[PDB]
Amino acid sequence: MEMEKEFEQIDKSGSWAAIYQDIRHEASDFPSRVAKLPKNKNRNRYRDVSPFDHSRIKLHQEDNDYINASLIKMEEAQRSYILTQGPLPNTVGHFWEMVWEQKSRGVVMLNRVMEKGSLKCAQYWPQKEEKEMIFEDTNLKLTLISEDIKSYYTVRQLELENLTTQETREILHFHYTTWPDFGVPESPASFLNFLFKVRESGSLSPEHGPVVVHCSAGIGRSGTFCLADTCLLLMDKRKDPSSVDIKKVLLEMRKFRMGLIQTADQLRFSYLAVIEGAKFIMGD
Ligand SMILES: c1csc(-c2ncc[nH]2)c1
Repeated sequence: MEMEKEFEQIDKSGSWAAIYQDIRHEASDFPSRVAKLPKNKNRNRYRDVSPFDHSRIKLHQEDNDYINASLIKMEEAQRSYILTQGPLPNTVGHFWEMVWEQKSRGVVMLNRVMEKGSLKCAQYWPQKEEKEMIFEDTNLKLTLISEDIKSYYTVRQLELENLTTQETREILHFHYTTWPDFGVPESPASFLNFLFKVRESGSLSPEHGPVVVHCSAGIGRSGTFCLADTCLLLMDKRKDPSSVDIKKVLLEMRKFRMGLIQTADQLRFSYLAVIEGAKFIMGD
């Protein structure tokens, strides 16, 4: 079925939970043996969220190459994404090592450091220009260059230096600051505006490594971001845009990381975002 009328048909029939459970039942199951080794227990935030072995990102290190991060490679859309958990106190150096080694331009952060009165990820970037961060375990230096605070999101320019080689690179940090502590946003308009700002920066383009996107676990909000981006790109590429099937795209993405889209409310929000976004693209 088309999307917008399938949407109304699920609303009127109140069957979002059943649609979402079908997706959960059909989703791929692949091994995640490296994630479960005892030496990696303090590298995982949640015991039930792990990268599959076949798609995990490997650190270029001979001691321990593990990070909780996955490469989502979308063949028809010609887009790739790295989805990862919010960094832990003992993985901030690994996080920036990955950014460096994978040649990423942008980092997309969809959570606040504290939500619901608990810490959801480490403070992994510097908050003042004159107070830079040094990660001694991976030999990197990170400096805040500029910060632009808007009503729904903040953009930061960061400099990452590999202290071994003295090479430097500019990284863009796109921080969506207004996702509510409970539920999903009432309108997708600010989330779509944010997605378009990431696109306009070059951070999603083929001349760079894959964008790094995270929330707390790296499957829920993060899944919503890449699902909406990929669906909109396919609708631009194909002769028949109504042939884009959001459930099939989601199942394709779940071949690369488990658990993408965590609730039926997040599924409904993803439909809403793609529907509204397809009108603004045109050509409107
Ligand atoms: C959650 C999982 S591991 C962890 C941690 N590591 C160090 C401090 N807190 C928090």
